[PDB]
Amino acid sequence: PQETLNGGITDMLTELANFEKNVSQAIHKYNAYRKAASVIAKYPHKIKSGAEAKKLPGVGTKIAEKIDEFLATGKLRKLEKIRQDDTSSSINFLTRVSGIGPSAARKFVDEGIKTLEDLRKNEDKLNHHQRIGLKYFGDFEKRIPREEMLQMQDIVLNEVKKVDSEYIATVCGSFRRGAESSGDMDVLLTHPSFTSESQPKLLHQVVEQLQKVHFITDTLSKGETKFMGVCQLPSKNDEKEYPHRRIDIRLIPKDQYYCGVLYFTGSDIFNKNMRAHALEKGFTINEYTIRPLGVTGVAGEPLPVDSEKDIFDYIQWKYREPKDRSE
DNA sequence: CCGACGTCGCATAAGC
DNA sequence: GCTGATGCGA
DNA sequence: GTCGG
Ligand code: NA
Ligand code: NA
Repeated sequence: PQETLNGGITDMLTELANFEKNVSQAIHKYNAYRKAASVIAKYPHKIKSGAEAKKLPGVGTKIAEKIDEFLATGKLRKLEKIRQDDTSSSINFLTRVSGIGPSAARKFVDEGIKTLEDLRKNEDKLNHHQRIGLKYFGDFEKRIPREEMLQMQDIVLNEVKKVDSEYIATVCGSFRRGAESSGDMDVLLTHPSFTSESQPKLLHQVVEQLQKVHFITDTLSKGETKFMGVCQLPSKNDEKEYPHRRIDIRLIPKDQYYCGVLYFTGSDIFNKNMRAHALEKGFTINEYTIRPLGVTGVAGEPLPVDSEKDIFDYIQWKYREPKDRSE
């Protein structure tokens, strides 16, 4: 399917989704509209009516109604109205700043703070995260070409090995599935000395080395197991600077690493199907472990996992490359 | 009819 | 001061 | 908002 097939409907639903999350603060309506937009974006026909669309799982009576009015008039009275509402459109916009959620955006607009300009004049009202999000507003909304991701991966793997050659690092997400672009970099980290039944400095030393070679530029959050921050590729001589990128790094126990790598490689539709096929076979898979059920649903101890393939073996599936993990 | 809708690490607030 | 709740992102 | 027990 292509854009001009049902793009008007999906953009409409996505827009409605954002106002639910950011303004009405109804996260489940937000996910409902998104789910509806997703199943429509994949539907290989130009939708003629709300009734036709209601067949798809995720599209109910109200969205069917809203599709009918769009097809007949080319717009939605409610969407048009909230679009021009100065208060609501500002709350919705401010949430595009990383660190500014629905609650913060509401507070800012409550006291006349509506724009990036307003945010820039009111730095003392921003926490550390929001300042970084403000500083890199444009960059954070840019996607990352795979070639740059490869160059980013090169640096991460190199410095990680340089700190301790026994570290194991894996860049997951859509990148590992071979996507041509990425929204951010998701790095999963482990070490043989770190298990579940067992230094608290393993993550810090890696972050430290990446900051020191000036790859990591900023820190959003950082604990003993999870790092969230900003990075940037070195500028190729005289040429234009690279955009600042979002990078996450997590330290996972060795015995939970490949369950983690599997989960955060995705896709989410693939994960869903996989942990659906697994209950069938008497196993429960989460992001950490795989456990056996249990003649009455009582989960047993986590099974030993030493690779992604090990998980597939447990539930009698053949190993499927990250490339072929869209569903 | 009515509850589910993912879950959790980290920063920060909020109350004690 | 310490702790649980909340906000946020993923 | 949608699904389903
Ligand atoms: Na439906
Ligand atoms: Na935000």
